[PDB]
Amino acid sequence: ELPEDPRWELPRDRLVLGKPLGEGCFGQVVLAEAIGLDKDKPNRVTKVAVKMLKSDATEKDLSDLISEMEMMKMIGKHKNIINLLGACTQDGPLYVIVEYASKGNLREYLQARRPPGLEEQLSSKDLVSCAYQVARGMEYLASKKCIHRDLAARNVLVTEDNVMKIADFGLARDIDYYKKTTNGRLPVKWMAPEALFDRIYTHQSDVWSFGVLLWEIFTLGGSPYPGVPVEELFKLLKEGHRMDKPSNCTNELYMMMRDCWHAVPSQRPTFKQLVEDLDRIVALTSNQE
Ligand SMILES: CN1CCN(c2ccc3[nH]c(-c4c(N)c5c(F)cccc5[nH]c4=O)nc3c2)CC1
Repeated sequence: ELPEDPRWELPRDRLVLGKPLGEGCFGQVVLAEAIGLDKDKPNRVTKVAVKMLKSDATEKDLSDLISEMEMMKMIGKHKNIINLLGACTQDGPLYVIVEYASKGNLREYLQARRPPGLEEQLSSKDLVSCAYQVARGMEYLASKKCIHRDLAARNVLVTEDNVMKIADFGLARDIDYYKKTTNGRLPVKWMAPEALFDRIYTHQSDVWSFGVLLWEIFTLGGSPYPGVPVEELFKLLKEGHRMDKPSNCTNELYMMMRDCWHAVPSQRPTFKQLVEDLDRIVALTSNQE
């Protein structure tokens, strides 16, 4: 049984469910319509995302979704993170109501806006702006002592207004290195060597992951290290190997990626330094190409 928090509780008759946005088997996300979410108007509908459990859910799977909601309540609001909007915790299945990003993840979005081969296209100032927002989201998360542990283009969602929002920042701590994603990608490729070989996740290991994220932006949703299996990736990290400079990527932004991949975690930039640099770079980057 669950206790009511009146700050966040939404009556169940105010949530009209819809088409599913994602799956697991670890839970499921659906598209929904929340009636009068805001204090005024109680007659306006907001399109939302509803996190819920599957039929084959256990007490562990349930405590995991509670902790996530609980984490989001503590962390607070930012324009560049997926915010918490409400919850249905009484007399039925637990529904954690979060922000809905109509354009999907940042990898899918970037891939769908690639140049023709072989209706909407992003300029140089556009790509750098995506990097700025994600570093803004991550810096707030860092200010609130949150360590993402899986910062990647896949876990950055995009709104109808082209705002970048960090997602799955509140997920349960609980990893199989040989496991691949839905898109058949190995998540170990976003991991800092200290986190991968010593299990030491810090704000510095998330900075490493931001470096893999930039490479994903300026390659327009490119796959890091294609064809490279798990065991061959460890050898690449031990030799001091680094990814190649994307084409249509400045010397300044590649120097940034490489700094993010500094072998020594203490020597890497902070998100507070990355927000500042990208703030300046956007202002100097051309919107004409
Ligand atoms: C063919 N395909 C159909 C579904 N397409 C799609 C489009 C937008 C989408 N937004 C989210 C979504 C979440 N999955 C989500 C989450 F998992 C945790 C927290 C917040 C979230 N907010 C969302 O808005 N899913 C989407 C799927 C992609 C293309």
